[PDB]
Amino acid sequence: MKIEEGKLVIWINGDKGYNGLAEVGKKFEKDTGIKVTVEHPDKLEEKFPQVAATGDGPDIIFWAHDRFGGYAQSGLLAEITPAAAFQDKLYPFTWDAVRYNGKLIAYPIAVEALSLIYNKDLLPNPPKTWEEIPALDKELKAKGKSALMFNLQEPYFTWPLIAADGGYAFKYAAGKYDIKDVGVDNAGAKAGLTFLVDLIKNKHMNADTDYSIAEAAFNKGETAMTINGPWAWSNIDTSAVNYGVTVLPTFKGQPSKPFVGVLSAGINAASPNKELAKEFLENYLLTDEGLEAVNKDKPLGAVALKSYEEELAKDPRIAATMENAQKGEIMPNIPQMSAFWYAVRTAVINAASGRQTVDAALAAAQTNAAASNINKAKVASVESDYSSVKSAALSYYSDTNKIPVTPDGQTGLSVLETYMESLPDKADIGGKYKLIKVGNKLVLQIGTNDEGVTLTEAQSAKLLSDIGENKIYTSVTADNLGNPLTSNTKVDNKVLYIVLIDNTV
Ligand SMILES: OC[C@H]1O[C@H](O[C@H]2[C@H](O)[C@@H](O)[C@@H](O[C@H]3[C@H](O)[C@@H](O)[C@@H](O[C@H]4[C@H](O)[C@@H](O)[C@@H](O)O[C@@H]4CO)O[C@@H]3CO)O[C@@H]2CO)[C@H](O)[C@@H](O)[C@@H]1O
Repeated sequence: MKIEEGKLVIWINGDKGYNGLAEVGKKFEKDTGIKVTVEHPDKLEEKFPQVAATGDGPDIIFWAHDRFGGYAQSGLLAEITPAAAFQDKLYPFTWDAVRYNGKLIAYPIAVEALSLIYNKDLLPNPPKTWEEIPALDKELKAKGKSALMFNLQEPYFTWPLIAADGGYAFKYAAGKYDIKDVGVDNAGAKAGLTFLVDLIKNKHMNADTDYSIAEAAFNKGETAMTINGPWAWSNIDTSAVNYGVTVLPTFKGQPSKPFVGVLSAGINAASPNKELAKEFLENYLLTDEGLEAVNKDKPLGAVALKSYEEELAKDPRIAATMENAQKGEIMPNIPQMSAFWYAVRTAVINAASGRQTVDAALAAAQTNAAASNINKAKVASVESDYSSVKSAALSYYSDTNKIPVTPDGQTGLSVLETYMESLPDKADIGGKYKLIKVGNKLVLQIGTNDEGVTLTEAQSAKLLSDIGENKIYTSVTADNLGNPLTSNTKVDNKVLYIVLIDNTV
């Protein structure tokens, strides 16, 4: 005989101190008999909302606090309600990061802020300004080195520059974020992104530079500077680089403003062991010993627990972290933050690769950042249309034994006129409706080559949840369905296909 439900499963990102965390888990097991399994899946922050209640979902999820309001709004998180004496153990600033609509929705663990990390031998006096970096690169490259490499792919890393001269996410005033006032396309954001795009165009960094490339370059002494958070310090310690951690460079005289993240731990609403999860987080992790185990594996940054932060505060890398944090902004935790990040990610990549101007990239990002809720309405509409057409097609085929197809040389859904209350023309996600045969399937084509659908990451996820798998495709042959839509995929002005009838014998 054996038991089940005698284990806590924890998810935490791959760049954090998960082995240190597993040590805390071992102590918890020793006291309670409850096994603790730490995992670090890829894309855990995207995975969690689509498997939270399945039993493949974790009991505890770790991420920066910016992700948790969306989780909370979807009802995925247990409310956390620590006693007053426990709340007193942690900085009030950090509790603010995990408060959403008046309720605490996670435990705060540590304050993270990006810093400028520099090779003290190569560069004793790091630049105080972004503007002097092109020339510094020139000089260093005369010596077989580069000035600066950092992850250009994630907007977390480029945002400090974009925000420096005035860029912002959602307008904030008196405790509230205005989800229809977005600042990614103002003069400041433009100037910031233009500067980065020019750094690339003037050969001061490659547009494909990512995390592992930047890390490798700095830790092997090939570049004089990188931009990274506290988790990164471990690997540089083991390297031969003598490094400093310092203020980010200014842009147009203004400090760089990184988005400040609080590593946080949420408890799954569906967990059968919510109180044991609270015990683990409050009385095992959030102790000097618990945080030290994690911190010695990968540094946490400035921790939320006062007693242990007071020990860490003497470290100049921690003072630098707090300096950059105070010059930046705390991330909003609101549900719309995901939309913002996805929008800005695409804008920087498209601007950097020359696909769009800075203006068009940011113009589109501004719209996208503010579109999460309307995008839900657009998906709901297409689902309505699809349902109607599917029902009508099946009723038609039931009556006639014939498959309803849009005739040659025409378009639209006129063949189903008789079977529908109203004739759909174009989808709310864009694209004209058409009925086509693909092999022995009836397929609803939405859009044409020149004029297709547009879907965000979130819309595609929603579309798939509701319509199901093996229905939605981004390509067809003339005999088969091709590339299926995945919860991942972005779609940008492309044709979409949804199966209406699987088989005509
Ligand atoms: O399809 C594109 C990519 O989509 C997925 O990444 C998304 C995330 O799901 C979003 O949540 C968001 O990510 C933010 C993140 O929420 C925010 O905390 C911050 O992340 C920091 C983190 O705080 C820090 O501790 C450390 O881990 O580094 C992170 C940054 O690397 O900033 C992120 C934004 O850069 O937006 C991204 C899309 O950019 C998916 O994970 C990707 O694999 C996928 O390519």
